[PDB]
Amino acid sequence: PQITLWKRPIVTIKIGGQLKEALLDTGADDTIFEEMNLPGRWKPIIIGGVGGFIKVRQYDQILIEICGHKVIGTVLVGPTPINVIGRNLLTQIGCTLNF
Amino acid sequence: PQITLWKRPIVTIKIGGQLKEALLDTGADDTIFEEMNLPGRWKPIIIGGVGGFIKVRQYDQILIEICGHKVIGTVLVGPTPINVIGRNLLTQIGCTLNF
Ligand SMILES: CC(C)CN(C[C@@H](O)[C@H](Cc1ccccc1)NC(=O)O[C@H]1CO[C@H]2OCC[C@H]21)S(=O)(=O)c1ccc(N)cc1
Repeated sequence: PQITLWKRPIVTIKIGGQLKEALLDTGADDTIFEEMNLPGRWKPIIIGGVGGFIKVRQYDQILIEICGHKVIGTVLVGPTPINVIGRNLLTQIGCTLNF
Repeated sequence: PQITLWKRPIVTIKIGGQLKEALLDTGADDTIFEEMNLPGRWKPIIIGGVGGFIKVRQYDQILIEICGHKVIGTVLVGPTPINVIGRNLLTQIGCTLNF
C-alpha cells in the first residue's frame, strides 16, 4: 500500500498471539511496544527520545505480522506512549519514503 | 526521491537562512528543531515523546525548504536531540509511505 500522512500511519499488527496497532515510525531506529506478555528471555535496555530515556527489555527474533507482512526482528517492550514500528523492522517489509 | 530506511532518513533543509539536517519522521505529528534563534513571536508549548515531555517555543507559518521543496508550517524549537520533520510538513511535500 501507499500511505499518506494526513493521519498517523497506524497499522494493524499481530505479535505474540495478540492483536495490536502500531505507528510506522521512520524516526525510530528500533521497534518498541507498550507493556505486553511476550515469551522467553530478555535483557534490560535503556533507550532515548525527546523527553529523555526509558528502561526497556529487548527481545530478539520476534515474529511480527505487520499489516499482513511477516517479519522477525528485535522488539523492545517498555513504557512507550504508543507502539512504534522502527526502522529495524520497516526495512524488512520494503518500506520507503516517497516525495 | 524514494528513500529506503537502512539509514536514518535525514535530509538537508534550509530554515531561517540557515542550513540544517533533519529526520523525516512519520512518527512526529509536528516539526521540532534544536535550539535556533528564529525571528519573530512565539507561544510556549509542551510536547511529549519517549522519555517524557519537553518545553518548546512554537512558531507558526515558518518557511522551510526540505530537499529543495518549500513549505510553510508550524516549527517547534526546543531541547530535542535531533531535528525532526513531522507530519505537519511532510504532507505538504506529498510524502508517503510505500511497501
Ligand atoms: C513517540 C514517537 C512516536 C513520537 N516522536 C517521533 C519519533 O520518531 C522519535 C523521534 C526521535 C528521534 C531521535 C531521538 C529522539 C526522538 N523517535 C524515537 O523516539 O525513537 C526512540 C523509540 O524507538 C527508538 O528508535 C531510536 C530512538 C528510539 S517524538 O520525537 O517524541 C515527537 C512528538 C511530537 C512531535 N510534534 C514531534 C516529534
